[PDB]
Amino acid sequence: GPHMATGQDRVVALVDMDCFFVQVEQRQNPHLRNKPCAVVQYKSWKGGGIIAVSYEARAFGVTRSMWADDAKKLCPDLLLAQVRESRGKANLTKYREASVEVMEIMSRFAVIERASIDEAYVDLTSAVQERLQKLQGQPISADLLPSTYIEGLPQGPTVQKEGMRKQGLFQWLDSLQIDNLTSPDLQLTVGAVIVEEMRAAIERETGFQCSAGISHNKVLAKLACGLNKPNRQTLVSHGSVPQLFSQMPIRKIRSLGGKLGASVIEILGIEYMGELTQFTESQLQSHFGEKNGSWLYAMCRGIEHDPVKPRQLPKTIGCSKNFPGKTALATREQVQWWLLQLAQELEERLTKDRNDNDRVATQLVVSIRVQGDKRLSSLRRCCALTRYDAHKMSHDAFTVIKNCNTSGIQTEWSPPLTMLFLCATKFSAS
DNA sequence: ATATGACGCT
DNA sequence: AGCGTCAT
Ligand SMILES: Nc1ncnc2c1ncn2[C@H]1C[C@H](O)[C@@H](COP(=O)(O)NP(=O)(O)OP(=O)(O)O)O1
Ligand SMILES: [Mg+2]
Ligand SMILES: [Mg+2]
Repeated sequence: GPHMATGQDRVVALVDMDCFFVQVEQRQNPHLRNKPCAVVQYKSWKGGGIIAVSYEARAFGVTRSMWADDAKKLCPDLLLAQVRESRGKANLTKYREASVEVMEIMSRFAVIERASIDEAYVDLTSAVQERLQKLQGQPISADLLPSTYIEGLPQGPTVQKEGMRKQGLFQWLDSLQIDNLTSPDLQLTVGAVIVEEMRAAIERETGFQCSAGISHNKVLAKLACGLNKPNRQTLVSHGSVPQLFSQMPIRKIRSLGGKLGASVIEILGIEYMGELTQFTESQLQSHFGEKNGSWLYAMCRGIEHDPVKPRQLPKTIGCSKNFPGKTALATREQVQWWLLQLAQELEERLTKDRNDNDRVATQLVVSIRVQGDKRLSSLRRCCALTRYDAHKMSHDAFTVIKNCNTSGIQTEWSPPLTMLFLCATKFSAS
């Protein structure tokens, strides 16, 4: 009771760009704005693969990993932008650079952990504290929170979305104990005020809109973010968790979206996150291991301790390309030529990285997939990365994978390769 | 024929 | 080290 952990020590946010690659293309081409549109990779095979979808297009049922020709059947007006292709492969430079625009703005407010090309976690605890001392006793106006939803509100004793949003915000703000500078609810609220500012600054300075979640940990923050996308932010309080988790499918929670989550469901015979509470920590550990049981026990009560890692820059720099179906590489010449293509892009980005972030990669990981094998990687090998030179890197990469070739004929490659992947890792200061 | 990046397990 | 899991 009086010694029970409640996981309310931190204020953490997750900011995620709304249909990010689409916004990047739409900024550059005003014709795409306010229109159903998608970003497509390649063109030949069925119009190309869709990897990002505007919300206008989503209303038609257009989704990621849909072929462009199929998307057009759902949405004939659909506008497309193609990913740049360089040396026969997708070149994502424009989105990486757009990403850096956003991460630099967020970094001004607090420490961020880059979690993907289009999202970062923020530890706002310190900023909230200071903002709270600069704002002693001053009540928080709803005007400071113009795009914020309070999850679970309004409750108890209007038919418009914005009307609902405001009612809940009013109920929340009326109930706040403003004199207590250690109230977790107040802290979150102040956290939300800062995130409004962060999000205003991102949009002012990039043109890009985003959503955000504000809570006490990463998992709740990430979950919160998705509840009112696009162009809105959501506060998930500790108190909101029992009802939210009561009908929350286990798979929605970060890290439970795969086999572990399926296993939780299967072995325990449950569906929703809240149902985990009726198990002891030891029961959970016995089914899912010491680490997982401990984590599940706390998480189903809204408690999670994974820290926001102070890291704005990726730890590996990588290049990959699949070679599906008929296009699978089957000669030594093909393999070597594509290793060179991959290595050349990698060199470009490594060189850029060394100038920009004052570090040098020191290990090259080569990964291939072979025909028939469904795993992401059939095989990973590594060598030293001593010189930022594509020819050396590609030759080195061939060297450490060439014995994977089961072919009697020297000019042929079997089994055929369906993926090549070069990844520079183990960075050192420079 | 669904380009990358982080991390856990052994 | 090399593979497995989960993610955008
Ligand atoms: N499986 C994948 N494969 C290739 N590219 C991908 C990808 N998933 C995402 N991308 C690229 C394309 C995406 O634009 C970008 C961010 O991914 P999200 O945040 O998951 N989705 P978005 O920001 O588009 O929409 P919203 O957040 O509003 O739901 O990463
Ligand atoms: Mg996004
Ligand atoms: Mg994202």
